[PDB]
Amino acid sequence: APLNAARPAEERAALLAWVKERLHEEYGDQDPTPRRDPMHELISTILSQRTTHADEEAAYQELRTLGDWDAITLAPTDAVAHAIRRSNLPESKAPRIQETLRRIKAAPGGYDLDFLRDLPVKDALKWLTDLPGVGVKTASLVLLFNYARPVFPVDTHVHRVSTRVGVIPRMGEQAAHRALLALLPPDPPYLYELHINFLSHGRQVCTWTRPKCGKCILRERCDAYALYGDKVPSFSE
Ligand code: SF4
Ligand SMILES: [Mg+2]
Ligand SMILES: [Mg+2]
Repeated sequence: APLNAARPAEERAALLAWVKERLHEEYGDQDPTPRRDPMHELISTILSQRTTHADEEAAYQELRTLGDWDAITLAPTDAVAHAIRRSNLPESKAPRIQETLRRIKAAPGGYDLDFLRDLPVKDALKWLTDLPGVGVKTASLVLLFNYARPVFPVDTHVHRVSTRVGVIPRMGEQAAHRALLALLPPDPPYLYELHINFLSHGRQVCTWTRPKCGKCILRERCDAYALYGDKVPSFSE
């Protein structure tokens, strides 16, 4: 009996579409994501590096008390750093934010990313990942959620469930963005449902430590259960 992770890409894509159908029945069109507007999502991410959810939201809203975006680009970095002080090491985050805002204003349009809509996917991605503090996961999130482009953001929840099941072998999170997208159709609503359903399943069942495999709708095709049964270890390295 071969593990899922060693199976051909075509077999692993059939597996992932089965996974998506099962998660759709457990969770439907349920959405545990922030669903923010583009500028909010981008800046939030920068503030949300080595930082809890409650502290990032607090850091974002106090940031926005400095003024609108144009005011934050011009506010002295001392003021920006003190406002976001409840996030991860505000000294480093404050310049990345200012520079990101600066580079967005210079783009065609106001503090808005209307051009990412009708741009080649690879090019839209590369433009966001060139912004300081923005990685492929945040760029994929903004492109999928706000502009309905066919990209698939892979957060820790998505990465953990998909790896444990064996839809992909173990690899870095950035490499997993290309690997899973390669198994998926260019169908933005499909990708967004798949994403939010992974978040629900990772938060509720396939948890970082002690997953609840006995309540898991995927257990019968899960590599991790096949290997460890009731003793699936914490998602490591
Ligand atoms: S069987 Fe366990 S490890 Fe596998 S997907 Fe379900 S909860 Fe995660
Ligand atoms: Mg602009
Ligand atoms: Mg970057």
